[PDB]
Formats: sequence, C-alpha cells, structure tokens
Amino acid sequence: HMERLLDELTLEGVARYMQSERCRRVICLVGAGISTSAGIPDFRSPSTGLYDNLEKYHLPYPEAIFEISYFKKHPEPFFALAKELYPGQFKPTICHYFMRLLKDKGLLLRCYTQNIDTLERIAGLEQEDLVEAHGTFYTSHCVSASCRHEYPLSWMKEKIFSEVTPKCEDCQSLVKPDIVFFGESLPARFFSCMQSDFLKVDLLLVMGTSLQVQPFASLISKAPLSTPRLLINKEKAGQSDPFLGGMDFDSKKAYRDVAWLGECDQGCLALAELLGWKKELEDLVRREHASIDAQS
Ligand SMILES: [Zn+2]
Repeated sequence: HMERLLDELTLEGVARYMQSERCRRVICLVGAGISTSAGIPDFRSPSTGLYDNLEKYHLPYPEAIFEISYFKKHPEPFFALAKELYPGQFKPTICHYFMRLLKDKGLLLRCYTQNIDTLERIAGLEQEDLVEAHGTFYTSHCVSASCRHEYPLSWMKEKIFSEVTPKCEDCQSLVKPDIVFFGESLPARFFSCMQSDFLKVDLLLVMGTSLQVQPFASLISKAPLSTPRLLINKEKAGQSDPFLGGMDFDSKKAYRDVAWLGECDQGCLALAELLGWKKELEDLVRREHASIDAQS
C-alpha cells in the first residue's frame, strides 16, 4: 500500500505528514480521557459510580436522574448530584491547549467533543470550532420553548451551590444545563457539521476517547479512506469488535491508523515536540494556568 499518505505508521510519520503540504485540515475527536488529568471524572465510566448512591432520591429507575421529562417533574436529584460532582477547578489540560495551538496554526477544522466540562472553551476554542456532541454546562436555558432565556455557568453554579433549584428570571420555569439528557436528540449541529467536515478532512486526531458511545464513535468511519487517523489514548480503541470501517493499527493491511498509547497530555507533548511546538505549547499552558490560578 505504497500510495498511503503516511510514510510510516508512527507518531513521527504523523508529524511529517502534518507539516507537509498535504495536511491542511485536522478534525479532533475527543472524550473523557482528555479531561481526567484536569480532575474531571469520566462520567460514563462505571467506576465513577454515577448511578451509585441514588437510592436517597427514590427514582423509578436509575437513569431518571438524567431524563428530560423526569427532570421537569423532579429536578432536585439532578441538581443535588451536580453539586456533589461539581469540579473544584476548571483548568484545561495540555491536550486542550494543543488544540488551541492547532487553531492558532490554522490547522483546526473542527473539534468534536463528548465532554460537557467546558474545558475546550476555557482553552480558547470558539463556538465555530466546536461540536459539543453531548452538550455542555457552558450555557443553560430556561426549559420553556417560548422563552429559552440563556444563563451562563456562573449563574448556574451559584444556584447549584446555594441548593436553590434554578428558575428563569423571566418566566419562572426550570433552567437546565445544555447537556443532552435521555429522551433528547443529539444537537442538530452534530449531524450538520459531520456532513460537511468529513468531506474536507486531512487528518483525524482521536484523543481520550474509547469510541464506545454512538453515534459519536461512528465519526471515524466518516473519514475518507485515505485520511490518516492518530489515536492518542491510554488504551487501543476503535478497532472492529470481534463479536458484533474500524481502526486497523496492526494487521499487514494497515496503512493509515496509528496508536500512541499513554496519557493524552504526554502524547500531545510528544507530538508537539516532533512538530517544533513544544516551547510554544509550554508557554501557552503555563500562562493560561497562571491566569486561572490568579483569578481574584
Ligand atoms: Zn424563561
């Protein structure tokens, strides 16, 4: 398969491709693994125990706490759990700032994220750069269709910590964080952007996602057949399930998929180093972290 775009199936090969004229547009697909080093737990991991200690709320079924209709009937369990799990700090990771550098260098077509933690926005990705496939806590909206007053995270955090159920100042309906609940569709933006972006992509950077939740995981099968796909993740992921266009890292037919196994921050640091960006990345992270630490 000598017509392949990567000269070798390694991080070095990906970096050479990125700095070549053939690689102009990068799509990042990111999940919980890019935020665990910021102290944000993987909410979909059973080890997080998201559905443990819910007996106190007397739910009809455990998932009711994340179901839109139940939430509109009984929002208190959700907000109590949100207080319990609310992060102590919102400091984006090296990986988030690596994506900001991609944006700065003119390479970022889009970041599709499964995360709700807002760290992409704090790191400087703008609305146009992002597809928050599972929604976000970055904004909240009044639930009444005729009103839809928007509230920022600071307002919602004050309500969560004072243990006052958030109500709209205009109409007194419940205000809900913009995360996708059970019984809700993924945002239209997810499908709209997918249909356009994957015609234009030169590289998929898949970071911190095990590609286990649909339809987000299917994004990898939307890339053109020639598009290299780099996985930076603690574990290999995205390969075909031996039971049930997956990643092929290791067969003799492999031609475009590369796995770098380790912490996402370390993989992004290694890639930045190959690209000559390590000092830029360090300076950016150190300045942004200093700024966050110095909020007065
Ligand atoms: Zn309202």
